Amino acid sequence: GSSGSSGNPDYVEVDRILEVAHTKDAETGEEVTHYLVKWCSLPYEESTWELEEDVDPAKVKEFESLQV
Repeated sequence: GSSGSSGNPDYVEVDRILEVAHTKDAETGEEVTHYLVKWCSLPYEESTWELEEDVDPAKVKEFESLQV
């Protein structure tokens, strides 16, 4: 973490989860599940997929509830 410099190092303002993708690393063989973080605050064009880790677990539950 940053010692203390004006302006946050990142915006954790997630709106919702668009879609989830399951990828498999081609180095060791570990399952890598990616979660498309939907943060309106940021421009769509900048749509990224933060690893399940970075993506809070709670938010994951909500998304699931929607899809049976």
